[PDB]
Amino acid sequence: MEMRAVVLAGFGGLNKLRLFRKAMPEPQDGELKIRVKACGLNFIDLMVRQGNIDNPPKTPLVPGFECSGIVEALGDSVKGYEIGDRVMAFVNYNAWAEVVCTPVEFVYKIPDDMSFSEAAAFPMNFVTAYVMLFEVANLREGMSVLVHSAGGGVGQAVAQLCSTVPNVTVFGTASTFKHEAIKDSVTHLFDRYVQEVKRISAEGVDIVLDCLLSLLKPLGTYILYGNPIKLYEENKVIAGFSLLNLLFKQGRAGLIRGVVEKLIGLYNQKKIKPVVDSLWALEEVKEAMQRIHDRGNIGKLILDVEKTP
Amino acid sequence: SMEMRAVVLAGFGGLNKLRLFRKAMPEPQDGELKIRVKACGLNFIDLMVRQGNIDNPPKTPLVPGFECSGIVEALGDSVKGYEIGDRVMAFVNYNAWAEVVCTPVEFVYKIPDDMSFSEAAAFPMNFVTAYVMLFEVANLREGMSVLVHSAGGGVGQAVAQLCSTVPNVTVFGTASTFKHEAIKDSVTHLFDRNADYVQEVKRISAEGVDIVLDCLCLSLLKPLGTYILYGNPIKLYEENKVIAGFSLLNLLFKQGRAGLIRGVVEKLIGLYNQKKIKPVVDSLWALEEVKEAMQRIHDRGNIGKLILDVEKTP
Repeated sequence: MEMRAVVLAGFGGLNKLRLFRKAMPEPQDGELKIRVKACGLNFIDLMVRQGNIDNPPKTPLVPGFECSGIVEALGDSVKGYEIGDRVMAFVNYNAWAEVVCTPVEFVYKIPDDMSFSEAAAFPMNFVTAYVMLFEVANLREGMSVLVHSAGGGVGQAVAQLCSTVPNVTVFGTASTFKHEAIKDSVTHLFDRYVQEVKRISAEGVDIVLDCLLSLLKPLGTYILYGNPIKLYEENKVIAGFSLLNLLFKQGRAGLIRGVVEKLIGLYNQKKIKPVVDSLWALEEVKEAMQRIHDRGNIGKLILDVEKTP
Repeated sequence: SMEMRAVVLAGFGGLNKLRLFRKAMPEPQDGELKIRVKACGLNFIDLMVRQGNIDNPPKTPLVPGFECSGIVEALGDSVKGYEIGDRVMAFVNYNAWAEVVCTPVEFVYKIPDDMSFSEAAAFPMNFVTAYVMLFEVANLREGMSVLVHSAGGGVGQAVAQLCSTVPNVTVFGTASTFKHEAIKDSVTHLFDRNADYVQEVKRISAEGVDIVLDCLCLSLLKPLGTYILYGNPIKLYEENKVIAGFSLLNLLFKQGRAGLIRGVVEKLIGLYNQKKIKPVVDSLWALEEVKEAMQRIHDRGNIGKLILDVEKTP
């Protein structure tokens, strides 16, 4: 009949969040219904909360884009799933709730070894990382990568994936308060460096990843994620990346599934592993967001739907 | 020995600033070799050098040209791997339009016996540009689609041939309609330059293409597509697109990537030997006829490369 959900009453600060009961959605054709066990907290959720969003959706709204759980009901015309299957999923909002309906093309079966909390930490960070390194840039042996915010979710995803390719040097920057916790992830770590990087690699780096130029080698790539004659003259590449838009506006679910299958292969070979920081109740969402604002987390924050506060 | 003949650019300006003259034969420094030139490539950049559109411009008088082929006539001190009589093609930082050229050995490549001197002078600029754009800037793979502007030009034809080495690649070309009968078999679909091909492409592929190659001489891109220009950042984020610029000469002579380029040339030569690629030569010109050849490139009248052939009588 009804479910519990986190509701953003309107745009503003933390105190616009509510926990309310609402109608359980039912799966339309080509959707399935997920009994949610965990939800990913992403930086973009803080932006949605303030209304710093392109074409902001109407409030009130249930936030969240990433979740894991158990298939509880099938929509018409769904291939490949049975109720009781364990899955992770993307969803265009509405993830922060006990039940979620989403089109099947955004749903991925998870291995038995993968817990729900890990699974809800898996898709946003690792797909973003994988797509930037191997689909936007073409990371190969011997290259070097500069990763800003090396301690963040995507930063850590990038560092693990780089280690699957031989002889890749990863340069990270981060809050100097974070260095002891993240130092073992990267080859060289800096305290927020151009000179310091140049001292190890005179020409700079092959790939720079920068979240919401002069550091690039020739043929290098700068990628921004969530003067054209200069590019010609300097032989450089600039790119932008928004996983949500790729999914929900541009129709590339099929491609992303390819990426998720490769990510799951790597996970099964024990070459990558999402790092969950802490598990938070639905009542504790304000506190979790605050912790992300205060940059106090080492790993991913995860909402545990069945946790009591 | 005696002085050699060369094309000199007297000063920047129009065609009439180009003349033939005699010059001191250069000798090879350490790590250089000396090449007896048989043919030279004409490139669009040569027209720009002629007007002084190059920031920052070299001093005049000067001998133009960046691409040549010929016979190794002498070795400089540091050099191994070559013998006199070796047939080669080579990049050279100006000074190619002369009977003799000296250039650092990292810019020289041995050519196969099957390859004529005119083909060889047609080979490096166009085919290395094509290769680097498709496989180093973009990462062309099976099933993708490419839009090539000026499909009849040297680079354009090199791009079509290289796409055909990768399975199931759909190549869209634009070109003037009088060229269409001669180049139609080199691409999958060919469109009129001055029509509105955007619609014509979209009618075959609603989403557009994976790679757009646009010369110095956006709305078309699929998600994750790459637009490359060769010789608003929140929009890129929102639309998931890639923009690149490419200048082979800068890569060679300013940025130090001779090693990489040699890798590309070795793979290009492997393809040539397997008969998968072959330079398309538009016309051969005498050294005296350089003005008329430049005019033809300006008038976009060529299909493939224009070559200055040193032993051709005017």
